[PDB]
Amino acid sequence: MHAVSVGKGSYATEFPEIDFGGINDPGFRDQQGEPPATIYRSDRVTGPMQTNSWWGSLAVDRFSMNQYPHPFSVRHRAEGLHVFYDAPHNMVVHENREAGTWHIHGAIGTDFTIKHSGTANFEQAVVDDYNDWYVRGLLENGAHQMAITYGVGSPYIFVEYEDGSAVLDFDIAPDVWEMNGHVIGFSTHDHKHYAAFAPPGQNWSGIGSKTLTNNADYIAIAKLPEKDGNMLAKFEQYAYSVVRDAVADWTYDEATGTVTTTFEVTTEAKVQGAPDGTIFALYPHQYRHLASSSENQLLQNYQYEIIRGTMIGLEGKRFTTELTYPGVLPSLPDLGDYDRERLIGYLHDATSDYPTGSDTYELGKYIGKLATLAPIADQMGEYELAEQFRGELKDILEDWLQATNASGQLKGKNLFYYNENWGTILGYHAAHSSATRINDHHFHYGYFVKAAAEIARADQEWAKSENWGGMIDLLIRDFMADRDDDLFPYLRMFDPYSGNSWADGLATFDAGNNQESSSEAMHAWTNVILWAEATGNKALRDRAIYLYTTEMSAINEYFFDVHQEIFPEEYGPEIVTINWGGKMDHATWWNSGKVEKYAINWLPFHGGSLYLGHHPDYVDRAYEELRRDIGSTDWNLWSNLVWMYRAFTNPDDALQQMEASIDDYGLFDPGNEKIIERGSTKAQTYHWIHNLAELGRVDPTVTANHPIYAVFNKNGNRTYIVYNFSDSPITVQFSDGHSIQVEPHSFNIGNG
Ligand SMILES: OC[C@H]1O[C@@H](O[C@@H]2[C@@H](O)[C@H](O[C@@H]3[C@@H](O)[C@H](O[C@@H]4[C@@H](O)[C@H](O[C@@H]5[C@@H](O)[C@H](O[C@@H]6[C@@H](O)[C@H](O[C@@H]7[C@@H](O)[C@H](O[C@@H]8[C@@H](O)[C@H](O[C@@H]9[C@@H](O)[C@H](O[C@@H]%10[C@@H](O)[C@H](O)O[C@H](CO)[C@H]%10O)O[C@H](CO)[C@H]9O)O[C@H](CO)[C@H]8O)O[C@H](CO)[C@H]7O)O[C@H](CO)[C@H]6O)O[C@H](CO)[C@H]5O)O[C@H](CO)[C@H]4O)O[C@H](CO)[C@H]3O)O[C@H](CO)[C@H]2O)[C@H](O)[C@@H](O)[C@@H]1O
Ligand SMILES: OC[C@H]1O[C@@H](O[C@@H]2[C@@H](O)[C@H](O[C@@H]3[C@@H](O)[C@@H](O)O[C@H](CO)[C@H]3O)O[C@H](CO)[C@H]2O)[C@H](O)[C@@H](O)[C@@H]1O
Ligand SMILES: OC[C@H]1O[C@@H](O[C@@H]2[C@@H](O)[C@H](O)O[C@H](CO)[C@H]2O)[C@H](O)[C@@H](O)[C@@H]1O
Repeated sequence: MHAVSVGKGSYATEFPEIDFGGINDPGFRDQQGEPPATIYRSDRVTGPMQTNSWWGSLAVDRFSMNQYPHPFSVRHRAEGLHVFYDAPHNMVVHENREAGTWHIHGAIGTDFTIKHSGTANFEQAVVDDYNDWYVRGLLENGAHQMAITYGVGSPYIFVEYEDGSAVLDFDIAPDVWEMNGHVIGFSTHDHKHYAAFAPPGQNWSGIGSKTLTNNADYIAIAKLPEKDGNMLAKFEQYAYSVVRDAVADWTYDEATGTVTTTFEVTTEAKVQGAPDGTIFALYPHQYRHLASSSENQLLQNYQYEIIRGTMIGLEGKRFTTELTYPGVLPSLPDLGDYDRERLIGYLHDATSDYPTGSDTYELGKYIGKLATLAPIADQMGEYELAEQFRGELKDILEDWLQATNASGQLKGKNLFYYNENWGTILGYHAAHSSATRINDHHFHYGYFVKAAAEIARADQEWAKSENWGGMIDLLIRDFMADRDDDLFPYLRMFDPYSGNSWADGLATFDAGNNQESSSEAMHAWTNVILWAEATGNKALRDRAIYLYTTEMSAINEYFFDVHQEIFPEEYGPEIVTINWGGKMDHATWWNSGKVEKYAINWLPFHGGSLYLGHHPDYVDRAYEELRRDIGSTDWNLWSNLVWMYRAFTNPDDALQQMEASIDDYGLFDPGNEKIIERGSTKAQTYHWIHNLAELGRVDPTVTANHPIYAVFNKNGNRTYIVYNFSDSPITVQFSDGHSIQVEPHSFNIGNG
């Protein structure tokens, strides 16, 4: 057998003979491959391999690339582990005016190297263990081993030796300003403050020289917030508690909308009586939302400066964050003051649209487009057109979700394949290194889930597990599996601690991992919420709610900097386009103009997009900066996306710009995205802007006791929107005291 049946569909278990469709282009052909054969992991790491992580380069490269376990940067090498900290003098903000790009970055330097007394010629560094956000890297050379435990949000690096002892090697002799024998407080020549800890009685030697040595088979390194002896004493308390387990456990309180996440470590004692706990370094998206019960654990003056702003210290076994899920919708309802016949015209115009490629991404954009059009067609009373759209979605999905052709043999394209080596579903044709690097599975498969959710909204039978739902559930498991999934690692895309998704499967860059389109991540989470609600899968829905809500908190900090605290004052733009572990760029992965470096973090527009309007002052600030740089409202590309975004705070302005230019060009044209972005339509644009004009501003201050809703506020007048996926009527309670009844399979208002 070369395929596994899942309901009416199947996935391939053997790499297919790819149908290249006569395309000779080497770039295209190279995309139709598999992720690396070699995984640098020990035999202690078994089953589906974790990917899309901040630490991924350890698994892919023989050693590693540069990594960002904030507050540190580290890299594995034959000689040992290089440790670095970007001080203010290491940080730069550069603009390339001609490219239209900006870059906030540090250096790839070495403050010191953690070394093993027995060898400076390790053969490889492997993943020996990992948990929700820490990794254990193992440098190996026969009997000589050095195990390094580190993580994002850990001011400790824990070092365990086999057949040797500790060495810290420096290019310029450090200033050892506190010598407690087994504990040392030290500074680099350029005044970066660190500490090293060994068991009592194991004293440091070589003070005043370039090489600090210790006979111990265990040391910890800490980054100190300050050259402060009291802080050193505090770090000493947790320096011998090596993190083994780390979990981010969450709950969703449906009644209140509260997503509660508890981050909990389990440590192993390296000396008698070492506490079960650590010192955490919290990111802004965490500490801005710290639970009251965690406040007492904060170490107030323990601050670290990093790319993502200020980290703060917190001591103990666990801490808790509290966030608010704002709801999502399957679409905007029919509440706009549009010319209905004009909208009908645009809906029929959209039948000329076609996918601009055969790969999962371009096909994804097309099916997202059709899924967006179908509820608008329904609302306008174009019921057969809506059915045509959903029929076309059915045809496409029923093709892609089957791995075998009529003869029973594997297809050459439009299929999914399970790579057993890593443990991931890959789609062919592939693009953006979705197969070769395990990239972007949330971005691509999110569109497939969108299509499935729209089908399920009208046809529950299709969506059943024994029919086509099984295969959709498989795609979702690939990118956001629960724990103990036999086929996939836990929550592939998501970093529970950094608070965001990472797009690159391999992370083999010296800036760590990256994410560009945070909105396509949010699109994926939205669609899983919708799909799971439609198919009555509460556990899956809640997981997607947790992801949507957490990612939102990271987006507002690191992509948007809504609070105006993170980006350097000298940084011109009002958005970071690509977030990396170690840097921030106003730039795109492809060659683009001015609009795209903003709008790649807005697209696509859908019923889960309302998170983009929670901060009206930000929306204004970002729009005004883009307008300033353009010099007018003559957008270089994707005009409709700018209008839709503008409509969050000024729909009159959005409407005026739309009226002037929407009809500039006629039917679908792949070569011309000046007015209409290729994943968008005139129909969507017109429907969105007019809806916003009537509804007013997004109102995030009101929650509901059901998950599929939105609240708008126009000069004090609230509009409450709920979609009911149930066969039964429901009552929804809003947090401001308002209450509504909703009929089965309908909006409460604006069904059309
Ligand atoms: O249905 C399917 C459909 O599919 C189609 O198939 C397609 C197919 O067409 C295509 O074919 C290819 C052709 O398209 C191609 O034609 C090109 C054309 O693309 C190009 O366009 C130019 C634009 O690309 C360009 O855009 C700019 C962006 O590129 C730029 O992106 C930047 C990133 O670069 C940057 O990345 C950095 C990263 O580099 C860095 O990496 C580190 C390494 O450098 C380092 O190396 C070390 C070294 O440092 C040391 O000194 O030495 C050692 C030596 O051993 C070395 O190892 O290693 C470290 C790790 O240790 C690395 O880290 O890492 C950092 C992070 O750490 C990373 O940042 O990242 C930034 C973001 O941060 C990103 O912005 O960005 C700018 C700004 O936005 C952008 O402008 O722009 C110019 C114009 O200005 C364009 O010209 O043009 C050329 C020339 O005209 C064309 O040739 O040709 C190739 C063949 O060569 C084809 O493959 O292929 C795709 C798949 O790829 C396929 O899907 C079919 O066609 C279709 O029919 C079908 O229907
Ligand atoms: O307008 C023609 C122009 O379009 C370009 O397509 C871009 C995509 O390259 C871009 O890909 C994004 C990725 O960089 C990453 O964020 O992940 C997903 C894909 O996995 C995408 O968000 O997406 C935008 C928006 O859909 C597209 O406009 C072509 O690359 C370029 O060659 C072409 O000239
Ligand atoms: O890293 C995730 C992103 O990767 C992008 O592709 C990269 C190529 O453009 C570049 O030439 O090479 C690197 C590997 O060295 C690729 O990762 C994708 O286009 C993005 O969609 C993706 O998010």
